[PDB]
Amino acid sequence: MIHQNTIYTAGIETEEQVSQLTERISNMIGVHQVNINIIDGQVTVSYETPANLNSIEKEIYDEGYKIVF
Ligand SMILES: [Ca+2]
Repeated sequence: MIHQNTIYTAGIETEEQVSQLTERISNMIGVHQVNINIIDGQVTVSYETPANLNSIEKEIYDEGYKIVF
């Protein structure tokens, strides 16, 4: 039911970027815990339906970042 993933991003460089993406992901319905590590690009997320990995990842991409799959 609750899923946890570490998403390995690239491109996130500033505190403002981190803040914005954190808020956007966190505010998706079903997304509970979110942490973004600016040094290593790891985005850790705990989430449930209706949120899913794909929709979280889409937000990452929409903000201009990339993901290592
Ligand atoms: Ca750069």
